[PDB]
Amino acid sequence: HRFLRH
Repeated sequence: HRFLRH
């Protein structure tokens, strides 16, 4: 996973 809230 690597879903950066941005």
